[PDB]
Amino acid sequence: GKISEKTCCPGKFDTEDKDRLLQLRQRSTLRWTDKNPCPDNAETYCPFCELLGRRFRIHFGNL
RNA sequence: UUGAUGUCACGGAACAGGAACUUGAACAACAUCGUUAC
Repeated sequence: GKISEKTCCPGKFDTEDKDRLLQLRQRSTLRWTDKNPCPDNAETYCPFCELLGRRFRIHFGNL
């Protein structure tokens, strides 16, 4: 859990509503550095949460 | 022609059963072709 010099938070993989989300995970997410992804209204984030997306941060277009 | 905080589809052998088989001495003798004459 060390990209270049910063640590990485375990990320959040649990929403509240389930009307969207055509499918859910059944995979047993890989674990490292037991901590908490606490801040929901933050100002800085762990690089994994900058890859997740918490208008768009990183946008993937169609191929 | 997708929408985002959540995709084990490399998560799944086009697989499993059905005799190209059955019947047959490489052997042998009587003709062929039509009209002539009162």
